[PDB]
Amino acid sequence: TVVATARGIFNSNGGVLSSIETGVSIIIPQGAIPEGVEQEIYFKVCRDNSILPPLDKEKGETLLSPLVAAGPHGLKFLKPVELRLPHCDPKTWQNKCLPGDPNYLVGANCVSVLIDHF
Repeated sequence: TVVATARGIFNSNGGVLSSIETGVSIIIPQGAIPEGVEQEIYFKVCRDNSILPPLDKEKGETLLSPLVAAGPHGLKFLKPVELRLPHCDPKTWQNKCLPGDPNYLVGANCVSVLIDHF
């Protein structure tokens, strides 16, 4: 329970993989996947590590956030795909940053992480 899973195929056209049940999402910028191809991408986000529902362990699990298992371990990309996950830690904003600049913290709600090799 309390688990959010999202499985779906992508293409060079572009798309996104988001799980409202959790929040984490994955944007596929036009160019991450080759044309005339279908890249099956999925992932499961959840606060519980033991409550994780069986998806595809033997297939290959690639953890990203506190507990988020991407699709099959080993999925190259021809473009830095956008991945967003909850940080849950305000210790990456206050560090000699700009007092009048939003960049000093306007990125705590979600961690912008690019993936070019699963």
